[PDB]
Amino acid sequence: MFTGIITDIGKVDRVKPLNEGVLLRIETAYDPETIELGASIACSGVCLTVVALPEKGSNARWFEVEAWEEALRLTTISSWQSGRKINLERSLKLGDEMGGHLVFGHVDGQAEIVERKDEGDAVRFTLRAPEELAPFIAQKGSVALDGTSLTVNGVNANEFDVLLIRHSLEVTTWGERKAGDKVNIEIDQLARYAARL
Amino acid sequence: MFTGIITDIGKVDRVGVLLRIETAYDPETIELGASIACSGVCLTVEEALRLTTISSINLERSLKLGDEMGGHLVFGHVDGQAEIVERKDAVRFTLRAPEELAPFIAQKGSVALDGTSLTVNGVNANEFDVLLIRHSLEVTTWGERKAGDKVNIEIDQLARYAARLAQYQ
Amino acid sequence: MFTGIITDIGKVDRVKPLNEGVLLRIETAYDPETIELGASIACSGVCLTVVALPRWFEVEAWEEALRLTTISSWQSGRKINLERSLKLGDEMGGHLVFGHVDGQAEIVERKDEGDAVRFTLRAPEELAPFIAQKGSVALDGTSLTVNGVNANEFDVLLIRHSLEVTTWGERKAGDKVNIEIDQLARYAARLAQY
Repeated sequence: MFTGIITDIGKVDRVKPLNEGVLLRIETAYDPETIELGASIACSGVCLTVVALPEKGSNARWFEVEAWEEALRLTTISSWQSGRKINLERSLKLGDEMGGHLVFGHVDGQAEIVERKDEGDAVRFTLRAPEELAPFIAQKGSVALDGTSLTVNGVNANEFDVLLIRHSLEVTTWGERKAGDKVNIEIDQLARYAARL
Repeated sequence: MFTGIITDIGKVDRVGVLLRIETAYDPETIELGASIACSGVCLTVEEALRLTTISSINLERSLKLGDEMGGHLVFGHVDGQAEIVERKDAVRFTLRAPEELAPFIAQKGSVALDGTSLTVNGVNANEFDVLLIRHSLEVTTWGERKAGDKVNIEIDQLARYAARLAQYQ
Repeated sequence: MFTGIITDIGKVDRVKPLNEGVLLRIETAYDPETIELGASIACSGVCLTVVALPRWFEVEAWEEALRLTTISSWQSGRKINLERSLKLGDEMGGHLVFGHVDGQAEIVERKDEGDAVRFTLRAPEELAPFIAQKGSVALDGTSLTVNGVNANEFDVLLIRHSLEVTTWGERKAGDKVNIEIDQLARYAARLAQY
């Protein structure tokens, strides 16, 4: 699992279509020696499996992942092209600190940014959630948006707000986000227990 | 994230505002930027001083992957303060919560008071009771608590999800 | 907190009186090296704290738990449902259980129903409004779906497997079980009463 604390901003280097899937090569600051084949890396909130790493002796820093039919459909990955910057988070190991919330990287769908407002040390983003997810977005609840652990600041029907402190905008893809952008949305464990009920 | 099971009593040495806290915790097991619940307030190693008892302690380390969640899901984001009105020797404490927090307090439901995960015993409007066992009064700041004293209150996040479900429907 | 999915059938080995209060020694299939002092273990739905370890573990049931739950009747040889606390990273299923029981219900009838067994239970009147068809309830710490309600009585259907892997196989008409109302249903009723 993950926490929603982004540790790198990766860059989509290569996009190769597969039968009902895609192969992505992601440029990273992570050391590929510390990455295991088959490890899970959250790519803008999407849990994906590492399928390839640079050969022995190479100085290149990248990893390849595959995204299949369901992920291409539900998530923003269908839109990703070469040059796309994405949030990265490595999987948590037994005993690791968890600074955000419990993030599985099992994206529920997409939310749309409908407004972006500067508020001094933070930017307030207003998003539109899919109607099916809306009853499970509660004020003070933990939400993962492009893999970023955020607190729901306020709700208004299918709309909800999140506050992003300036530093978060610099160290995540949130700095690039604008009205009209789609982001991956994952509801927390508590909202899911309310959602299954 | 926390579970409300207190593992240390911290004595405040020197005192927004920066505070120094003595602990039985091994500093070698602690890193910078890390979160620790100080009487229910999640703190990083103005808004807080206003809502919390900090203006005038129980300790819990953040849950790590694999840790058992023996209490309930405590976030360490305090909602306000509750007042102890009577202490009836396990020891029963009657508290008075702010009007805004009373609908989120239910009989046999969960509450986090000074970071302690407690089961709500009885409820009468904004007044509620908690039963604090002998062991808990010694391993927490609950021993020195009496009528008039103010505690940090964190209502159950599950109650907000129940309210949102009913507000939408 | 717990999931209401029973992981072992424990056997009470020793009951030692205390002021409150009892010390229970429970035989288990759990590896005591995986248990730490102070760990919470749901014992037939009652959240109890581990006080000693060497397979068995020892818990203390205080006054309120002793008197309100079926623990007052537990003697050596008693089989109980066991469940370890949920760990951070584990999935929370459809029904979260906290192990703070509301009281006891009594099995008034047990009847075979093909590949399952239908138990009818009587609930205390204070609990009956919280019990709703299709709702989940923890009975002896086992998460079960309320199949139907009829005033202060309700039914649960237990599939053959659940009878084998929990203490439900040996339950009979007249037995008392611990009952815990669903957490979300209590918040919903508390919010509605406003």
